[PDB]
Amino acid sequence: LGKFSQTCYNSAIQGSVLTSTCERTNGGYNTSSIDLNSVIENVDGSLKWQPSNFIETCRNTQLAGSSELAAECKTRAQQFVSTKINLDDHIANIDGTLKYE
Amino acid sequence: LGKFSQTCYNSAIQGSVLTSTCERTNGGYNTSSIDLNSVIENVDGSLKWQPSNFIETCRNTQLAGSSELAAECKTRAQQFVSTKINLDDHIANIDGTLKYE
Repeated sequence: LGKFSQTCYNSAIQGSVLTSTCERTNGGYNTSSIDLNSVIENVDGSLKWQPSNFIETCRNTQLAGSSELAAECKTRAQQFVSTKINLDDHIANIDGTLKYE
Repeated sequence: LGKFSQTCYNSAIQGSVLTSTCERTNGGYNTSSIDLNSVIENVDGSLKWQPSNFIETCRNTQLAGSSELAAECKTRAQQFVSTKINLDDHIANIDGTLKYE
């Protein structure tokens, strides 16, 4: 998996975003970015791999009620099942701004 | 923790982003957004809490070499330590575009 560095150049990291110019199959290049915040997590001071998002394996995300995030997500078996999570668990209103805690 | 829904309204989810209009302490409101992709992960078809990013607890992120993400991250003890992770582990160049896998 991975190995982007072998066929890209001018890579850079700003905040949580990686940007790089990479070779296309038919030749030529393309510059793109990827937000890692959603991949990499801090576990007791050490950066560890998680998934890079959940939107890559889940679809039809919706706000159910006033604080429930609902979606259809893929299982290890590659099948979609219904799931939900209460955003009130960790999303707070800090003086008018939504913040994770 | 959390409980944003109690003092906000007009909440909505689009993709991985939650947007809501929330009450400020001094009165009045503010509309803000938060990208959950970095919080919530899909574990075998079930949405689970992770952290919402790593940029909230890590600082001085830098690209070391051609594929290493380096940063100073907080431990459980609230102290900053040096850490790094090889982005080549999971970031690939798919026909010119950076993608997690």
